[PDB]
Amino acid sequence: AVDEKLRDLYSKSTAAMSTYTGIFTDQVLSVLKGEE
Repeated sequence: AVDEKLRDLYSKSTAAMSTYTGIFTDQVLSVLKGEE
């Protein structure tokens, strides 16, 4: 088992959580019921 540290930088945000892969949240995700 090699999980001591293995760099924490690459292991903390790149996970792609909070649906934050590129940059789309709120607003862009709330305009479908504006007239459709």
